[PDB]
Amino acid sequence: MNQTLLSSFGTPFERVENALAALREGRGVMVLDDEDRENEGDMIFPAETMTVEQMALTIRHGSGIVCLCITEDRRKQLDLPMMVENNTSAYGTGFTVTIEAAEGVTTGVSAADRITTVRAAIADGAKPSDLNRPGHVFPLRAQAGGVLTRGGHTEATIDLMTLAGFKPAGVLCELTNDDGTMARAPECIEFANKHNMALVTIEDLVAYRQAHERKAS
Repeated sequence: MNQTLLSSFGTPFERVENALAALREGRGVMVLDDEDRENEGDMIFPAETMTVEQMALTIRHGSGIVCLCITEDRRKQLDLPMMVENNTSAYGTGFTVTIEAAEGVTTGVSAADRITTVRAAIADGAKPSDLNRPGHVFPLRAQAGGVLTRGGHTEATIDLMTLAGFKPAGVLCELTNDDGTMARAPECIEFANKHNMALVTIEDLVAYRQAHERKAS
């Protein structure tokens, strides 16, 4: 089992740098935190090449609901701000509504036919119109590199690919099954990721992102 990738070898600076490459190739990397809301996790993959490596682990004991990381410039270029201001209907959820790969993807849960078209669809370069939701892709606007001025992993989503040696565009999901299994603690995500994914945290992991971009000049 490749669970020791980021479990017994995952320190924000020592083992995440060496694991950064190991997982940089979508070899499985989850990020857990100490809060109530749960979402970002084993699916730290790139928002433009959502490989099936995670879908495989999601087809057995997971779902295909990952946090999409998008910077103020990513959505800008994808000039679409549909900020959800559902007064009362939503407690200021600020849910940066999804976007559907109009370049040849229309299923939302088709890791096979979707990761082929999505690879070329969510990753166009200019998608002000090529991304029309609902496309079960929920990108949350997160400051890039500023995840360390946050008490949340949201700003750590755009930074999740930044801290993953990846252009800030990414997916991040936890143990999401269809049986209503409230996956909690690392021991639970460890079940799904211990067999096909490495697992790590976000508190120190993000502190590592700044240590990699520090400047002595």
